[PDB]
Amino acid sequence: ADIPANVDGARIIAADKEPGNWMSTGRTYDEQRYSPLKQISDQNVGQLGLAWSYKLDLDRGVEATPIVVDGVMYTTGPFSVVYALDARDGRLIWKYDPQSDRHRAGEACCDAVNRGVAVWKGKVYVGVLDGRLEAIDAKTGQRAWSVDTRADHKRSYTITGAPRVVNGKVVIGNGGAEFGVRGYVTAYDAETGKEAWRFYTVPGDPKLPPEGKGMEIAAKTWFGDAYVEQGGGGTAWDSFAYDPELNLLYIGVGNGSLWDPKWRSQAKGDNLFLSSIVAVNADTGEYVWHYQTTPGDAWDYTATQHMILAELPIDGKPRKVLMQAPKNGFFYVIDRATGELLSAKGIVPQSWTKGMDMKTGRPILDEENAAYWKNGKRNLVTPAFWGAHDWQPMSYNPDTGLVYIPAHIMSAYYEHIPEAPKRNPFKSMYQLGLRTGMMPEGAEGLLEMAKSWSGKLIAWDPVKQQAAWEVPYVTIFNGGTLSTAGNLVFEGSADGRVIAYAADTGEKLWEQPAASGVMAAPVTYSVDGEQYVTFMAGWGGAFSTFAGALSLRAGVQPYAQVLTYKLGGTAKLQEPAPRPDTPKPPALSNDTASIEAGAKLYDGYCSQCHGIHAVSGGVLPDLRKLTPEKHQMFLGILFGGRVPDGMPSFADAFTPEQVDQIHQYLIKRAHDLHQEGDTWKQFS
Ligand code: HEC
Ligand SMILES: O=C(O)c1cc(C(=O)O)c2c(n1)C(=O)C(=O)c1cc(C(=O)O)[nH]c1-2
Ligand SMILES: [Ca+2]
Repeated sequence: ADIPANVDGARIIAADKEPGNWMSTGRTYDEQRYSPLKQISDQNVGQLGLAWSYKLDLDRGVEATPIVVDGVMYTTGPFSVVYALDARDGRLIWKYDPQSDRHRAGEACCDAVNRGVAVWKGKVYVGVLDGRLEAIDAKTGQRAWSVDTRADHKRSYTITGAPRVVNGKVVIGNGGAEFGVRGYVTAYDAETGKEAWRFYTVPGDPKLPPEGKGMEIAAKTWFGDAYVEQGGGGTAWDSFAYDPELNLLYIGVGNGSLWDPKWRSQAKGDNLFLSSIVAVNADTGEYVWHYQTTPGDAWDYTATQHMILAELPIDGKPRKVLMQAPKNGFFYVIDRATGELLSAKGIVPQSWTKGMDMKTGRPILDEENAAYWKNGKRNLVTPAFWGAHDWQPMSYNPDTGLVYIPAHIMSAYYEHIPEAPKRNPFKSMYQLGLRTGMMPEGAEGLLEMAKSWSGKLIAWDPVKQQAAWEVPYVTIFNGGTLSTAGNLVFEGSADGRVIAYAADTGEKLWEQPAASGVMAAPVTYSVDGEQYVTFMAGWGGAFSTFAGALSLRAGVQPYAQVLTYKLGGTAKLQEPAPRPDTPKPPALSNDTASIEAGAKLYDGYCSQCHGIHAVSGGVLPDLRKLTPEKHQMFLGILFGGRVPDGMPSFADAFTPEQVDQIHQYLIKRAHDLHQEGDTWKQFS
């Protein structure tokens, strides 16, 4: 047998000769996520059945796109643990736990997720939460090399996305724009992990001369130097695409840090390359072209979203394009060689813009509704921080010419803080520089707000700039898609199931429960001529952690496991045990001032993980259902006693009295829970 995971440039480029394999996160460099396999089709997909499953170690967000090469599957679970499984029956071959430094677990904004690995010449590459990029021997399961990609240990840098390997170089970015960091993309040698090059996405100290054409161009679009301490943002924490013929690596750049443009860049400048699509030479990393989807990004509008390279008929002529549906709500068709904007259309309502100006390729700002930094109001904006589309991958099907997008219809308030926020030294707290996500505390209000949020699979036609068909979901954060030559599109839903639709009409043809929400993109491969289809299930991520209450509309519990199906499968689906009863809360406090003080601390230090207003999404602990014993050791826990479980220490940020204030607030919220509880039952 050949070396396991023996993938190289030519093998990926020639992926169609091996449709039974999935050797790059998006199967191919164009990341179309379209499988030529058709044993399973719109004619028999109804016979599909679970073949095997594997239980992952932690029940938190599962966002991994499995990689399959010659009988072996390489996937991941929470905290970047890498698994190698026999693709035929799910037998565990080896398990590599990089042991992501839990002391830095709170540096992750959106749950301890990982979107998968990459392979190359017998090695598996994984981006570890704590910021390390590591190579793993495909055969032994032992570490080959490891490098700390963090350019500054004082900044909250993390890695959640899947790396891509180009010309023997492992490409990876990082996350952290919610805490305040300067974004960048690094390329390391696949063999030694020796840094090949590094492309920063936003300028640094404006005093120093710009380094590289990219920065000479970007530096002009920023004013003042307050963004240097803030970080600037522009992290490339997710998607990447690559065109061999043009030798261009396509980088998806994220949002600005801080979010507020007035505090970040004197409310002036486009702030390149924030919320932009950037192309650079795969071998040198030098700038070639770019397209900014959201100039002066002020609403957390990243452009790290999935980019698909394809060829389409535009104006009667074949055009090699790049397609993307970033957070701002536009679907872009761009010439992947020159950066020319070929077309742009909203796939969802957008309150921030009055539409695109095709003469310049720049969107017109709707100040009255979105310029919260200039107007005086708290604007309800849509899309909001989770966009019209987030990380969940989309896919392209050449037999229909449609792009299947897991879209969102959500909104939130964006309010400007009058005084210039001052950077905080604590590394585990959001630092957005503005007020957002405000919502009712009462259950009635939350439910009402949740009804304004919804999701939907959009089968978009990039040429017509129109939706061919659409399928609605009760909430957001539904799974990524997968297209196949069998007139099928697969997708997992937030509400708990795995589905198969007819690619051309959207008719639901197959469906099974998944035991938990399915956010990861589905994958398909073959072994001994038999086609398999696998989903990575596990509710979690940013949605169900931060907006705990709203996400309850999904009615699913966390339960991370690999689920793979095949024609005839009869294996049984394992399900999570019932949620335990909630112990009764301790006596409520008469110190409202203390309660109030605690509420403000909680909002700034605990919401991203335990839920806004203490209402958890059920993935991470709900602080209103603490047992009497946990209440007894509340100080010890807050001060590091639970670090091994990802519960950061707050010993460096709070005084004991402050900890007690939060405690009193949580106990008060626990009593509110009691008053309600039925109102909560009607979320699902
Ligand atoms: C994400 C980085 C977190 C932030 C921010 C806060 N907490 Fe947390 N907390 C987190 C995890 C992953 C866990 C436990 C996971 C497991 O399975 O063990 C916890 C746990 C707690 C607990 C104990 C709950 C229980 O055992 O029932 C408490 C009391 C707690 N956390 C409090 C707390 C407070 C007050 C926070 C804001 C200052 C806070 N947490 C933030 C993850 C994260
Ligand atoms: O600003 C950043 O650096 C950054 C990083 C990440 C991450 O690494 O997961 C997310 C986001 N932003 C983000 O804006 C977002 O909506 C998001 C959702 C998720 C998820 O896993 O569901 N991650 C992230
Ligand atoms: Ca962000």
